[PDB]
Amino acid sequence: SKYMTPMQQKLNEVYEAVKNYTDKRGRRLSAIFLRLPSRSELPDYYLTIKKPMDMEKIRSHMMANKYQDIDSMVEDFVMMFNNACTYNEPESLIYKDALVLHKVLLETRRDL
Ligand SMILES: Cc1n[nH]c2oc(=O)c3ccccc3c12
Repeated sequence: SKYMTPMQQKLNEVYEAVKNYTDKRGRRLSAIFLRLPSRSELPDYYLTIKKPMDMEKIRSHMMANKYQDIDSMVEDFVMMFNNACTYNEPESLIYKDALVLHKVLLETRRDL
């Protein structure tokens, strides 16, 4: 087992910022984003969304050293939040959490 490369460390910092973000009430907005439900459980997502994405897929790719740069991981998160905001309506909580975590993601990015 190798120690994470310098790029994996920067990737991990972006990942953790999104994962660990809590609002003023202590709610961890990433909770619902960690693992997509199954096709059986959320069939309409799978009919609507061309490229499924969850944080577990991203974490696994990160830990495999498969991201070539920071922006490739950012793209996957952006895809995830866009999927969420396409499938769900602006009035839903998951939509608004996505917008908040999308902001958190870009802020973390700007600061690298
Ligand atoms: C539930 C649910 N409902 N709608 C969703 O959109 C998503 O993009 C997503 C991503 C990771 C985990 C769950 C979801 C999701």
